[PDB]
Amino acid sequence: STGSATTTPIDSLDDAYITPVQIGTPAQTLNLDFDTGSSDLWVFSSETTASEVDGQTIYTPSKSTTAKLLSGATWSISYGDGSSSSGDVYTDTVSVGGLTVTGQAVESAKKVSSSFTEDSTIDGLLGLAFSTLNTVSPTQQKTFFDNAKASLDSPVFTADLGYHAPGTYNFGFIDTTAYTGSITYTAVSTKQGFWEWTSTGYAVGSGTFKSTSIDGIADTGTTLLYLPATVVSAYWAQVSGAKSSSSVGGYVFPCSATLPSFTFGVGSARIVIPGDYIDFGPISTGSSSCFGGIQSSAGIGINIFGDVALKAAFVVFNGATTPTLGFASK
Repeated sequence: STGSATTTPIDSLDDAYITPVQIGTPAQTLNLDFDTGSSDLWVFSSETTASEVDGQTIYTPSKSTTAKLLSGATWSISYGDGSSSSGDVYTDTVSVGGLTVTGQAVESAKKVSSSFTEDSTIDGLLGLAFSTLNTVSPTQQKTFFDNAKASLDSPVFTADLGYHAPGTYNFGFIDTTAYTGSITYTAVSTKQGFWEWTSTGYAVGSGTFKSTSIDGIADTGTTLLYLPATVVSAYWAQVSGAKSSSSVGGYVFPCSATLPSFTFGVGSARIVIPGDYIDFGPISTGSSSCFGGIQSSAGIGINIFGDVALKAAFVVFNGATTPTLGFASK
């Protein structure tokens, strides 16, 4: 089997991407944030504290003839941005772009933190990291990909995120029309539960490539590119007036600037992030100070190849017995 679904930016800045997902019988369609940096499929629901729902579409298990309470199971998760959610668990039929999993754990939120409430466009998350990170207790549950894998034509999914435009998540096949050149594959460590790999270096604009190992994660659920302070300083030093602002919480730059590109290495291959991808607009409405899309990972404890990086590439998440990651230009 295969599946193919379009993923759409939630706003004009590509702060996140939503993909429609069918849950239950008859189908209830929710727009979920596909997140290769976590492993829980959770939704706003009829059980979510009413004051914490503000415009989201909810899953109502009592209206699904295939929903079953997973008795005794609970879940609770906290994300790198400080947000969180928790609740109980149902199993139900879940379909993405024509690909159907029966008996998928659907984690129903009883509580969500303010940032989820305040974002009316995201109805929940669909985790695509390794199932060892799933938070369901006392019986850990499998991700949608893990459950689908054996049925797929090939044990892969691909992320093709757009810049200020829709893109595609495919399951079970590689669309050879969706990228240019060849796909370069690189080793993955699953020891922390993430799609963790090592970039071979970087360049700033038309500058020379610096060969240096940068361990990090491929994370579709993080907006920006978070790299070591040395790398980030070298980038922003090429933008007149750019500076790190403690008050704002990162590098800012004059909105009048034209930003240089940023290149990262995948083996002997190179992915180029155009400068415009690195512009996240005014820090506050009407400001002439703009927020940078490349930020320091210092004090995160891990480097994160988030959407800024991933949307410059066609990315293969290869869930074969030994997982790997593939990157192509597009």
